[PDB]
Amino acid sequence: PNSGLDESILEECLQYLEKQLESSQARKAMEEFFSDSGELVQIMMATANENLSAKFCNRVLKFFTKLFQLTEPSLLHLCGSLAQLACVEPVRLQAWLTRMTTSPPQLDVIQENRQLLQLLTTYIVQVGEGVCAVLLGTLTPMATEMLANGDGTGFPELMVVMATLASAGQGAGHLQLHNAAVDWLSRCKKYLSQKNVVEKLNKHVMILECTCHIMSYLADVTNALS
Repeated sequence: PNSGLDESILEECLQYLEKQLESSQARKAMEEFFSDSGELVQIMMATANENLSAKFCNRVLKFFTKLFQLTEPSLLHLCGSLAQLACVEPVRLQAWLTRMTTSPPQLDVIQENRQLLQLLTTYIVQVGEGVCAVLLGTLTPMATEMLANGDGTGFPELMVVMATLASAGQGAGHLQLHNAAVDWLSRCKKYLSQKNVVEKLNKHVMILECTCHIMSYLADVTNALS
């Protein structure tokens, strides 16, 4: 934001480039340029800057949603171009994930951005399974840390992305994430077995809901196994 740039300028350029994505003749050269030197992952990386409002991230996520909706030869190449997400450094990916996963104190904009990110994760899952595996591995420790130290804000909506990511391919992701639940639910038990929590019942509710979600994921894995 210190480069003399107003958010409206970026909003305008994303609208223009989405509009030219709509047309076939323009999206042709769009794909040629992004396969030659461009990178759509840079636009997603730009949203990791905490100095910018959530509206820019909202527009960026809507841009991914729109291009993937238009996808469903240039579109297939664009879908395959996103496979470079694994090549990103762990720090940048972790920062980008924490930017959206963190519960805001723009709460509606944050919820819309989370829904758009879920839709984008669903659409991504020609990308391949390596990106999904890397994302699951990068998100599991963070979710565990958030459920342990924090009050579990956003945990009920966090499992939706993780289960869909584990659903990629033949289901290898459930081989790991479910194991995490094997601890996570127990941790929620450590949150609900206290006398104070029991007396209050007669963040504890959030812990119980997270435990219920983890158990539902485990049951979903078991049903597939049986």
